[PDB]
Amino acid sequence: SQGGPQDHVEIIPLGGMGEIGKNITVFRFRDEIFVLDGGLAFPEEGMPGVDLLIPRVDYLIEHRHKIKAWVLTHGAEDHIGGLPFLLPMIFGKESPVPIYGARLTLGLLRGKLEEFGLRPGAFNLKEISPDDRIQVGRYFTLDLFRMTHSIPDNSGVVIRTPIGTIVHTGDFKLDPTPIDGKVSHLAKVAQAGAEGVLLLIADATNAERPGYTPSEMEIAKELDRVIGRAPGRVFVTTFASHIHRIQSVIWAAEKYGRKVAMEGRSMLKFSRIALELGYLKVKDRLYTLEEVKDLPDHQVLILATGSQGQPMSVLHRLAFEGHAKMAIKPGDTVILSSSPIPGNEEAVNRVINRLYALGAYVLYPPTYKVHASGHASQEELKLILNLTTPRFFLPWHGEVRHQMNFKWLAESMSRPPEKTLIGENGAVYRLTRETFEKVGEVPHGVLYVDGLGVGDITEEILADRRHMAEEGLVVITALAGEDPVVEVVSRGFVKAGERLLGEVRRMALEALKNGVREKKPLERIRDDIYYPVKKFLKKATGRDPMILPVVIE
Amino acid sequence: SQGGPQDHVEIIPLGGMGEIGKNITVFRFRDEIFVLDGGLAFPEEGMPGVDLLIPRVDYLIEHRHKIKAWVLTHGAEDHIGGLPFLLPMIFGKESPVPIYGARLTLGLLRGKLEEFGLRPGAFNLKEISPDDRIQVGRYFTLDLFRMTHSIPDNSGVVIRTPIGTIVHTGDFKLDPTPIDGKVSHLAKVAQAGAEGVLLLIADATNAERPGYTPSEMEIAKELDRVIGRAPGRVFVTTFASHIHRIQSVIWAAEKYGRKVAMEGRSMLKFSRIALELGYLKVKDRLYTLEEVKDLPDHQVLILATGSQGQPMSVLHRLAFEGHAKMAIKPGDTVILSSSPIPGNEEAVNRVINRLYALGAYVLYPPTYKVHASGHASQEELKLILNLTTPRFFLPWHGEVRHQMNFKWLAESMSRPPEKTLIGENGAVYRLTRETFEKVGEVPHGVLYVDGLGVGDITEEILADRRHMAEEGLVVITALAGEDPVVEVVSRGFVKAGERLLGEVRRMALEALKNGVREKKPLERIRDDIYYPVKKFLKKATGRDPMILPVVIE
RNA sequence: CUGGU
RNA sequence: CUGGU
Ligand SMILES: [Zn+2]
Ligand SMILES: [Zn+2]
Repeated sequence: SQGGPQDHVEIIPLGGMGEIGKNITVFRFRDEIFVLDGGLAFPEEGMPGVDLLIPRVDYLIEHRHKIKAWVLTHGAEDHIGGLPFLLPMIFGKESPVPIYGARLTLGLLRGKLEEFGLRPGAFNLKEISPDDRIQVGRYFTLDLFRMTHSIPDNSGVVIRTPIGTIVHTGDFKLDPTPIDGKVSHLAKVAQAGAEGVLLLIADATNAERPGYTPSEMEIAKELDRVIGRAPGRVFVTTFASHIHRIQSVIWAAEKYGRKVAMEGRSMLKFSRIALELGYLKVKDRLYTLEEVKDLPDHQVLILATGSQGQPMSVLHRLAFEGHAKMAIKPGDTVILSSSPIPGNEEAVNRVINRLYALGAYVLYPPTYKVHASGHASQEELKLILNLTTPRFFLPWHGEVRHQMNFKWLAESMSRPPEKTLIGENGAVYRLTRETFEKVGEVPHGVLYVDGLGVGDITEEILADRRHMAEEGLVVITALAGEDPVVEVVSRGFVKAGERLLGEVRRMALEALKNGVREKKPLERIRDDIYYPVKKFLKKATGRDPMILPVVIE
Repeated sequence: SQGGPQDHVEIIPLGGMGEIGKNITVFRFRDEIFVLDGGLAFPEEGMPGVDLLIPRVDYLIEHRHKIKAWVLTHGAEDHIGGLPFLLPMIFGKESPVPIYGARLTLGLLRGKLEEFGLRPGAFNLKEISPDDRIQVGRYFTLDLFRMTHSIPDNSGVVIRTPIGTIVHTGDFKLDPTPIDGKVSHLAKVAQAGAEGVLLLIADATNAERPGYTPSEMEIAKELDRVIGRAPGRVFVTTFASHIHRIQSVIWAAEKYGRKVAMEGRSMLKFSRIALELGYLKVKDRLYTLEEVKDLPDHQVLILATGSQGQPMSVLHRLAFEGHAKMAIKPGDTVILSSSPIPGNEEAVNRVINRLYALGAYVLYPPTYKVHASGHASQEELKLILNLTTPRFFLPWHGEVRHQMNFKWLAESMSRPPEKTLIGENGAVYRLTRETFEKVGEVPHGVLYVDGLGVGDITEEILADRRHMAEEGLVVITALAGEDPVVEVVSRGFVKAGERLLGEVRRMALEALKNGVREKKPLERIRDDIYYPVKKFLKKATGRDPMILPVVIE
């Protein structure tokens, strides 16, 4: 370690900037690298078929030997979910590199790795306290600090480098009454700010939300209020990783003499591990859907998936498609212990409307305080800003709107930062004792994943999938022979253009006759058919349908 | 007119039930019919290409001679927009049937009819007061009453029939301080309730919202607050039909010495008519975008479209695509004087993020009280329920969720209705002095409209457009000749299935060879190729792509 | 409770 | 801040 003008820390976010999911940040000093989380993202913007989204680790594959350790802040999908895809890409089916995480974080990763044909023993999973102090290589001293969020065992991290202090808040809220009674530890954060914070990296999710984010204890009381009032069966949907919320529901069920049943693999995965490691206390046991069937209504509570109106989720199956023993009977109580994520609003709305139609009482925010964001609002963020007083600021875990507002929030403070930068995935930020700026970019992006594997859906597949939905398809079949025949057919094409299909046959027949006379190859006849039919349809319908000219000898 | 068991009123909603748009209700007694509004609906659920949605008037086409009059409550698109398509379908390019509406309502319809190749003189447009009393045939006495909403000249209607009173609230809110100072007239409503209300049909939009909906005067003050604070140019987007909101913006511009410019044809249409009929007061004049260009920033205010993040709107062009003289310059103020409609949330979010990135200050609710719903909340609805005390209730202008809540709201009242029914488009409700029930259904649905005309996009076009986006396309070309050749190509198909394309060629070649040997017609060879390739791909990829087997001799 | 280079 | 008959 040393200092001066040549010494600097390089921060490279490969995901989680200008967005909410697939968090992965790269920290570099000299010839050493440390990675902060290996996240996953979810779709629904205009992407069909795609199940998951994983960041492009091209920088990590290239520098695979400089990686000294992988540090994980929490066990939620947008922080660990990407790893059983990123790990074999960077190291292969085994690695001695240390993977640091808390009991629940590594407990969840063990299950994730094991289900993908891997062995947890093949990778170096090193358990640490959420408040642990760890050394990474020769240049990084990582001081982890407990922070209240949606999942237990969630941490922030004070990154001590040879040029200055970097405070990373992680995903947080300043919940005074958490469900497990394990409060946010601000000592290290307050000690770091007193030493002096060179750079603060903070959760920007709710930088536009005024006030304070409600406690999980407040939500637990309102869930106990609504469950106790319910007449028959109770159906509760939440995000799968929300162990604390799952606890609040079980507490209520147990308080009213109800037996908890679980449906939906995502939520069954998180709970199995959580219960095993003492993160979920259940006075009785989690019953099967088969066992609960015979029980009377007022003694039944089913915890399930589908809080975002997902097509194959349990709540969707209950509303639309159908389920084995789970049918929405008139009089049922359905609590959506979540909020619609921007883009999944209509999917939640459709399911809610379908549920209501079946005789069920559908409970949800803002009408009933059944959900709180796991992220800090303005008052909690201002507290952190004042506790740290950083020289430089880098808002994270939010979109451009959320980042700009945290920038303004930091500028309205007594001692604002010297400069604030809006973080982008793939950017390379150079950090010295007195400077903080973008210096370049590294290969970045996303990889589309489905049940058939990683990269089974590409950018092209999706790009032309848009073309087909937006404008339609025109398939022209041309026979490059002695007797030429052109047959043109369509699917999802406007009736105005459908009327013009007869002219398309004649349009291509002309181009086919010229292709044979000149004895042009089939690859040149295609382009003699494509382009004129493209300009004809745009000038007659305004549309740009996907024109597929098939040329056979 | 008469009474007893055989006398009854038939209510047939052709649109506006179980939804928010395309309002059209049919009222029948004996051999006479009266229509309440001729609405239009907007898409964005999973419908590409589609511009507008118009109800299926198959009942009105069949009974075109029983129609005594067409009554219009307001000039908003979801109440009048459908008419320059429904009118030629029911009557033809001319009709002597009376079309009743207020000055603004008919003023807007005149413009709408005229732009579609019609003449306003060809139809019988009869101007009435928003508080007028009108006779329709021999059985209907229609008592219109002014109600505060988003557009001026908006009415409710007390429908007096030979069997009882039907109170229709229309689209409303109980705004104490409207922008034009033309308050809601509750006298007729209170008089009807004292006589006794047989059926109430009421606006259910905000039946889940507690309290009272804020006044347009409250929004005007907050818009004046934000415009006065703005440093440079001001960009304001609202819904086009919101004349009162457009007035509140002009008032603020004029208060700070700014000149108003207008871009976006939808908003240019409503304002031209409104200004002409004295519904919009502008101290100076609405300037062109060309004239305002040279003016300094703090003296520029541009009123535009794109409050729902619409692809070809002015605000979208400013953010994404591009505009002639309108570029988002860093320092600009952008006020989204609206709310995201469920389903258009991500479109608004994308535009907001794109705007922020360009250096603009983006203002919107809930952070700034720049928008109020034009619909009554719980307190206003309870007031109406108590003012009317109906024997029977029919919630309207809302989805199943909104309808169920109004049903509960009406059941928590001191004197609840005898029965409440959840209104569905195409249903036929029989109403007698002591009964109210569903008796049958009539041909109903929607028609997809675009710039190329009505029905240019069908249900099939959209249905197979989904197939193409969801799973992809497999085009198999088979040559039913002496020398058979099978060429299989794909677009938007999964790489797992793309790998299996070679086997598809062999799969169809087998079926082609059997088709020739048996001398089967080309229409039977297609099905010999289609079905086996369909079952093969589902058992190897799980996907159901659109298989297009093209057979040529 | 929506648009139309 | 999301799923997996
Ligand atoms: Zn997170
Ligand atoms: Zn309306």
